[PDB]
Amino acid sequence: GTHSHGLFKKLGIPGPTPLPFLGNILSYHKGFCMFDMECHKKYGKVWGFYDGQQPVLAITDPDMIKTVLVKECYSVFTNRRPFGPVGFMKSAISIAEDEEWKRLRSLLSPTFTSGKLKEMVPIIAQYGDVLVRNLRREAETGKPVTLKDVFGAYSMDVITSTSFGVNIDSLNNPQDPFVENTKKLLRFDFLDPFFLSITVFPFLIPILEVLNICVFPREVTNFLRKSVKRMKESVDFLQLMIDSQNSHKALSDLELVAQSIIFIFAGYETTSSVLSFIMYELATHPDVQQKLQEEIDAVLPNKAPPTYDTVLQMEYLDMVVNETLRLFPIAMRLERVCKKDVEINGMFIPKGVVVMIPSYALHRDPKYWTEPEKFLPERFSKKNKDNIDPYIYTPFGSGPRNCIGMRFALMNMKLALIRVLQNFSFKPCKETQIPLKLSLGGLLQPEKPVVLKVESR
Amino acid sequence: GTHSHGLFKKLGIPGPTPLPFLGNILSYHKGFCMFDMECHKKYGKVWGFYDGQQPVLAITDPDMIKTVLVKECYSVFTNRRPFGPVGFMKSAISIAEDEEWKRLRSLLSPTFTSGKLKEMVPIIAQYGDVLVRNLRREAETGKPVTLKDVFGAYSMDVITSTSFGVNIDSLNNPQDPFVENTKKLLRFDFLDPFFLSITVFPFLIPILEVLNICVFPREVTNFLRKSVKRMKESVDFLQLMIDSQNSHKALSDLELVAQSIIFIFAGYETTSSVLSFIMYELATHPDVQQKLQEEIDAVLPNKAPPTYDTVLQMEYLDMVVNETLRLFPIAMRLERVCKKDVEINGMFIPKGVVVMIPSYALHRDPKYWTEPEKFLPERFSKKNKDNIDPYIYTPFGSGPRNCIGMRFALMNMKLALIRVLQNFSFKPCKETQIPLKLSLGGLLQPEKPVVLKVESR
Amino acid sequence: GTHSHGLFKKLGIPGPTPLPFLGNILSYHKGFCMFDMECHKKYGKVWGFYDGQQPVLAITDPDMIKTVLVKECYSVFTNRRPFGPVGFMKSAISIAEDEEWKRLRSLLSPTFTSGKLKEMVPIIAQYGDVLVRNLRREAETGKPVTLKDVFGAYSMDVITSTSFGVNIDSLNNPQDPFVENTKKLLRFDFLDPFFLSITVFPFLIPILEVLNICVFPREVTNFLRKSVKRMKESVDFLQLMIDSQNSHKALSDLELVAQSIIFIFAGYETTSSVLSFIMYELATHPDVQQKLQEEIDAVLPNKAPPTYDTVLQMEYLDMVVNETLRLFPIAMRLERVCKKDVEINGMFIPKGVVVMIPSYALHRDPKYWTEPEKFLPERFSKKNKDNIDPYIYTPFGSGPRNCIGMRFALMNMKLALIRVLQNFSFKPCKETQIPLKLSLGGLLQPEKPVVLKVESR
Amino acid sequence: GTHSHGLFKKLGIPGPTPLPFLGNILSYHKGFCMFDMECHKKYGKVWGFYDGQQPVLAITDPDMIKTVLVKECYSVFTNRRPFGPVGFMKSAISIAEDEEWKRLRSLLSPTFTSGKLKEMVPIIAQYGDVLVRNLRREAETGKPVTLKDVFGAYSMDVITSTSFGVNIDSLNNPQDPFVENTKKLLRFDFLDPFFLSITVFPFLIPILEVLNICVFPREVTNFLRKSVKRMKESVDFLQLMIDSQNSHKALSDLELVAQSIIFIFAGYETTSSVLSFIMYELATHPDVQQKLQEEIDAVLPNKAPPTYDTVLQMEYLDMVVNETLRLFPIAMRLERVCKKDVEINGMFIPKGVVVMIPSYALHRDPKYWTEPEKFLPERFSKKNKDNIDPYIYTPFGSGPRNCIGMRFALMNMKLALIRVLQNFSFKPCKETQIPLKLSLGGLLQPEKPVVLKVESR
Ligand code: HEM
Ligand code: HEM
Ligand code: HEM
Ligand code: HEM
Ligand SMILES: C/C(=C/COc1c2ccoc2cc2oc(=O)ccc12)CC[C@H](O)C(C)(C)O
Repeated sequence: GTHSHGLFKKLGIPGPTPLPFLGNILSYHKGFCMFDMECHKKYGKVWGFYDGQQPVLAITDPDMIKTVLVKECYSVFTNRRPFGPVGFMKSAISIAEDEEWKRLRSLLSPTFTSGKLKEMVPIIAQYGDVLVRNLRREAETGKPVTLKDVFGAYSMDVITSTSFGVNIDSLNNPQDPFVENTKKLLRFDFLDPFFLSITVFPFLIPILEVLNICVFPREVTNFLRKSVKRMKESVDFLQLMIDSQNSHKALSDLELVAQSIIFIFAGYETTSSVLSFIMYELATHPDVQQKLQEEIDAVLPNKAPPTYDTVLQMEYLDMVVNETLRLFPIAMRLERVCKKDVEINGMFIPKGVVVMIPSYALHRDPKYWTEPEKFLPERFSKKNKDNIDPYIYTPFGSGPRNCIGMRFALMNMKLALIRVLQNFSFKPCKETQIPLKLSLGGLLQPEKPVVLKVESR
Repeated sequence: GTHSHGLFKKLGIPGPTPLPFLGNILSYHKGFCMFDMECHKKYGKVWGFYDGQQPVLAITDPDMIKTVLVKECYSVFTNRRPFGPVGFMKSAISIAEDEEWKRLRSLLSPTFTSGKLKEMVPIIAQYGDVLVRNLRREAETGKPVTLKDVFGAYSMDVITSTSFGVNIDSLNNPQDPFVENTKKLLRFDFLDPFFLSITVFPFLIPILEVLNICVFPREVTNFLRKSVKRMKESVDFLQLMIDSQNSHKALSDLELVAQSIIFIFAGYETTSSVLSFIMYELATHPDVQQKLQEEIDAVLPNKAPPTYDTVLQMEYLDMVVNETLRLFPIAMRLERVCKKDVEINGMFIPKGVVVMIPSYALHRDPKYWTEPEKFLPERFSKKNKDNIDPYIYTPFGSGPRNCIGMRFALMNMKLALIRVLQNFSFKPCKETQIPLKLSLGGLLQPEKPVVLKVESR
Repeated sequence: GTHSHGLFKKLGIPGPTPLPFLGNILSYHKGFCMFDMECHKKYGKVWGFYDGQQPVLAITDPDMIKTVLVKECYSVFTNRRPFGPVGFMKSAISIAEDEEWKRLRSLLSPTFTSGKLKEMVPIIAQYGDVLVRNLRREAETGKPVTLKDVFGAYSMDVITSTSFGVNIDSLNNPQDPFVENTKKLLRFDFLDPFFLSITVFPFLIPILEVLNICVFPREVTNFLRKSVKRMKESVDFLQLMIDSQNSHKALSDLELVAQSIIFIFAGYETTSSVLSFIMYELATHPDVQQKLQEEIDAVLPNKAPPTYDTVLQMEYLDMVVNETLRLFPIAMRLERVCKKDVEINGMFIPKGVVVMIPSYALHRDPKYWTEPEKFLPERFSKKNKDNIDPYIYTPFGSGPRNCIGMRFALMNMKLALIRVLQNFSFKPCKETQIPLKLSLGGLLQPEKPVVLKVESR
Repeated sequence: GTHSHGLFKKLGIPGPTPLPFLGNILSYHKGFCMFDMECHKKYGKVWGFYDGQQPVLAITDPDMIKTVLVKECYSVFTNRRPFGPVGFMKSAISIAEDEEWKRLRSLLSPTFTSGKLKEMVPIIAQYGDVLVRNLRREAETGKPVTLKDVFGAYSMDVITSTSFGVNIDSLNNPQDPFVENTKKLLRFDFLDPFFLSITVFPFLIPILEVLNICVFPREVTNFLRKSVKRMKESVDFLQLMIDSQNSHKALSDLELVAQSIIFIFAGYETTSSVLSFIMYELATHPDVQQKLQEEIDAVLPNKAPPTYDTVLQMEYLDMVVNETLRLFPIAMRLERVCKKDVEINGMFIPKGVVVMIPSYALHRDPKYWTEPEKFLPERFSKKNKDNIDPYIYTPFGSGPRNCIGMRFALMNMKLALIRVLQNFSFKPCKETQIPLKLSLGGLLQPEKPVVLKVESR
């Protein structure tokens, strides 16, 4: 039961010692984030562990991180860890591999350009107003608001109308067929019962794929696949893709449905979780919240509606976002499969190892960050935005295979915050978890949901 | 690839010849019902086929059927075909085996007595009124009603309030947390992609059970399991069970949740489908519908509300129900695992064969029924209700392991029909499928749903 | 990954704490024997552990052992742990279950009677002479003999000629087709790579059975199955079985081949291993060897050939055999599946637990045996053969399902020893492992094989 | 159950229609060879079928064959069909993939050069004499010789002494530890029970690999792996490899054991089967046998021993060998996995299709061969050795990935024949199967083994 459990002692790379079959997964009982810090402390800058029989080589040196993520990306480190069972979602850009991915990353890049984004801002802006009106209704009546629902509803109101042209007040219309399905599109908990069973028996993935079982539910996907058929057959992501097949080989039909779904998956709980973390930090730091409220009113006098250009104007906002993402990189880790034998920056890495960059832990490394547990938006000021190594702070990853939706994600979250801070202020409650505790699960998210008092300005 | 594909040629039992691995499942392309008639025609009164490597021995002789279902039930033919993956639903009475089942069938029988049923009629009767008001709203406005929704909603309005004490206008409140889950509780299509893959690779069931995959969704069950915890901790099925553990070993906690779930599963789409089939036949036979409307008004003058006793009074109603069930035994087949070697009525049956009684086909046998394709409620008159062999007409099966919910099912459906016929009459539409065609799937149900015109009296 | 890992803490039974998926198997790294002593020491007289997800309840009280092995044998504890993949060897008496086993234990019992055995002694006796002549050839030339080969060859020379009528000097004819196959029939190492993988993924057994993979090699079995066809079609086990189908249902054809194979498996390495252990103890205790040589010459003056009756006459011989089996019960454990819920001697045992009696450890319990590490044949004298509890000393198990081949095994080993001690004396070598160390594997057998000097008398 | 069973109807490529799960394997009941001719007849020059869910695209045009085997070999068609479970034999040159294979094909090519072969001829020649003396012993006594044993023994006598330096008269020493193992190294019957079960459930391969089950037996490999350790640590293949790691990365240790094993596998039953087929054809064509006997005596007057150079001198010999290989290409098919999307000679081939060249059938195509059922060595005369398309006659395949052992195989077989024809003549028997019938199994080999009369000259 120990296939390749000698690999790291052989190469002389240090690490914790594995059990048979389980490898090191018993050590995930405190989450990846906590597991990654301990190993950074113990074994220094490079170590290895086993997810089952799967060797994983952690790296924390920025020259070496760059070679993985940037330089040898097309040659050696092109794909993320095999992830299954996936069905037709094998065509989604984030699961596809090698040349199929390159084709798709090309076919979809001109959809995430600044120009196309600047054209999407009016759509996104309209569900800001929906959010505020869904918030004043919460704030008028004395009652502690649970952010995850009001924000979770907002990330939906945008995902839909930006990648299908569908305009829903999902909070107020929780039953439009569309709203049920797409809310079943949550990020995957890789320490939940199933995915841990996949790591111990990845020989079961082919079995599951054959049994037509999918991690992307077999019923959600069936609804959207035809719903797009009704859309196609009659300034958003779906349209910009339909264009990119009125010309690599143009995006097929099913290939298009796959991207739209993977966009929801990659965008829904990511955005919602970060918006929450930001409001938690503004609430538990009233000075920061006021300084930002003041910067918002300056650029936008008279509760003016935010634009693409006035969003890019506001620097304290940028610093708050970026500092929140430093504390809470909701990906936790970046990973690439090493598909040859290589020697990068003087270390031999055998074929088939998963190379892993422990973001969460590097973002909270005392060796690159002073007082790294503190919400301190000033590390990202124009004065200090220079002593920050872009291969240590990677909330969206780096390289050709980084977050294709980064500018969208950051513009989306910034408009929300702008309109919400314009109108309301956020004070803690007694029930607000202080200090916040992170779920020991496989998702970077708060143990207990964030609830705060909302008052109107 | 042919383990035991010689068994039936060895014993001298005739049948169609199997492919390797698939056995005879390619022959299910016209549904079990159509497959069963052909084999009855061809090979006579006893034949054998293979579901994968699983031999199944069909029988159509009533002395022999009785031995299986009645006599040697506890000794030889106690359990239905192994059905998985099931998780904790292995404790449901209909999936449990041998002594566990006997314990449960005992612990739950005094819940389906006439006395307890007669006490449940007022509850059931109240969602009759909900049904009619949900129907007049359909009938006031000129528009063809699709029965499956108005009736499907009714079977829900009763399942809930009779096995949990929860009172929902599920049609008008399609969002009460309770209504979403319990509507995901549909009968299993055993010719759908998954269950056919189970028949070819039943060696995959243990794998699925270990991966914590369930045929009873892992999320529906999680909602109900605690929802009962809130119910327990503060004249219906749930209460009568809570009593039966204030005393075999009293029903455990989880064992109770299992029964309530299996009741929904066994009762929801069964009832809805039969109510539809009955309305289809009343609509396409206006003479029968009028004769029954007339019998209803007699017993219940002035749109009087039906009672337990006036339901049992109405004989034409009984004949319509029973004749509909003859045409549409929504189970199609009865099955028992042969758990020893035996010789019943002079035939050797080896251990491990699935013995199967082809209800649908026997109900439409020209050899026991004249003009067996015709809706003819008079075969069930007190004059002819005698020339009917109870081992040929088995819409609820026979023996210790027949439908524990039979009197409930028949009383439930009869109250619906009574109140609906009192107030409305049902005429076809142009879009009404005539003749009705049965879905070639694994469920006895109409290809196209039943839509009819509803007019008010 | 912890299905039923709470069962023993729930019932209040103590034990070591399990890892997920692995249960306690990491604790088998010192063999079952050493694992069983520690648990006897620690948790007292009853404890529980997990082979994967499989709970196993150890018991060491003789009233309770008797209920399991003797009283409730037909009712509750009929079968040994499911053992697979087995193919047609599911018909072997030792793997078959419930009524199939009862049928076979009946059909084969009159083959292991004293009368039939007494008729087999001349056959067995002839390969005594073959053994001695294969030994004098070893002893004439100065060279340390490795017992396992000379004895292993003898157990073969008897297995063949007693269950097929085939007369081979397997040592001198190591190529007769028959000799190759039947030497591939070794007892199963349940801590070897494969069987440990079965305990962690017993959901893989059905898969293996379907892939036609067998633990009883698919080629050895193919040779014997037809070799018996040539035998049948033209005073030993094969003949006595062919008779028992010239009359429960008479033994089928394949059922007969299965028993003959399972006899080889159960008899080959068992006998060889015990004969070795006995010679080791005679060699490292020269007083015992001389006292037995002297008893042999008395009963059999002049190197007389042993008979059935003079074998039963020799009591010191009996004591040496029985005391060797106390130190080395080559089964180590006895096991029965608990197939209902029960309460035996005031302990609840849930359905599906494997109940296990730790022979090796009880035989070396200081609480029933003084100086239990010492070879002391006198504990079995007619004076002390009474203070010995037959449910503590179970080298062949007890009850209806004990070793059907016991009298044969004991008569077989005794004739070997008699003829070998008549002619030779056995002195250690420098290379003789002293003290003997037991293999930490899954078989009770010496780490290093036994080599001793043989000199002629 | 029909993943990608539409691919060939979609692309417009014709073929037989598949069953679910089985694809077309029911059509293998007459062997690949017979299946391939029918499809060549029916669908013309390009067709498609399914091995399970695995699409296979047959091609029979020589420009297109060349692109697959020669041109786009490194780019598109580098590997043979995934074949498992393989364990460490994944390092054998013939199973390894992509760059690992290129490394190995380089590291091992200078071992199959003419120069190295010419140095191996004296070794090979010595077991010619062993063969003849093992043959005169057969021919002196009047008795029909079964070629497969005398020749099978010869191919062993050479495999050993050319790839390990071990000199065995395996016929006369059938027990040297070495001889038992290496005779268990037979070519794989891909229509036997197991491998057909692999084609239907290739999702079971990962399971088997994890269970440590190997198609290259787990015991044969264990013997050789250490036997080489004794060899290494103290003019043949093993030595030439030990050199090639006294310098791509030099051949590792285990990588060397793997090649030696794969050499036995690729060389043992191949050579034996072809030598038989040649003797069958010489015996059933006495004119050819005499004309070759006469050519042998010319070049080698006085039963002179054959040399490397006099072997290359004899042209009728070449024609007999080459014409036998035309009738019996013991590979039957060549295959390459299509690892991108491509268009070769104007046909689109999707990623993941197995491209297959049906050698056996092309060699017996009436469209490239007149009277293609006839043993006619003259088609290979220097006059006609030109009208023969090297992509139609491919008994060793073509391209960078053709038979690395071709010159060895052809020199080996030619020396055997030379020395055997020098001394003996071969006449049929009454028991000689005439006409020869090919086994309908998955190996190209005679149904009934070849037996002929051997007389001495
Ligand atoms: C706060 C919000 C978000 C965060 C923190 C985030 C973060 C990330 C990270 C860390 C990765 C892995 C990159 C790598 O491997 O280096 C990733 C990949 C990706 N994200 Fe985002 N993301 C967010 C929102 C979005 C949105 C709105 C989209 C909309 C299209 C999106 C689409 C994707 C895609 C398609 C990939 C995979 C791209 C590829 O594999 O080529 N994400 N994201
Ligand atoms: C028209 C409505 C229904 C029909 C036609 C129907 C029919 C059947 C049939 C044919 C069986 C198999 C019996 C056998 O194997 O002989 C069965 C079993 C069963 N039904 Fe019904 N049923 C209906 C409604 C219900 C309802 C309302 C319940 C509510 C509790 C219920 C609970 C069960 C249970 C628990 C079993 C299995 C009992 C056991 O295995 O011991 N069914 N039903
Ligand atoms: C020193 C030699 C032997 C020893 C120590 C030995 C010991 C054992 C033990 C401990 C068991 C388990 C009994 C139980 O579960 O209580 C057993 C079962 C069995 N043994 Fe022996 N045995 C020996 C030789 C033989 C021989 C020569 C045969 C020849 C037929 C044989 C045939 C069997 C069979 C068939 C069973 C299973 C019976 C059943 O399951 O009903 N054994 N043996
Ligand atoms: C009559 C005897 C033989 C015949 C007919 C034969 C035929 C073949 C064929 C058809 C192939 C597939 C080539 C392709 O895919 O194009 C092959 C591959 C191969 N053969 Fe032979 N062979 C014979 C003897 C040998 C011998 C003696 C060796 C000794 C080393 C050998 C080693 C190999 C190897 C290693 C491969 C795979 C090479 C690679 O995949 O790169 N074969 N053979
Ligand atoms: C190496 C990884 C990177 C995560 O890349 C994403 C992220 C990260 C946050 O949200 C995302 C949405 C995405 O959507 C997509 O389609 C594709 C990628 C994606 C896996 C992260 C695992 O959880 C853990 C903690 C076990 O390593």
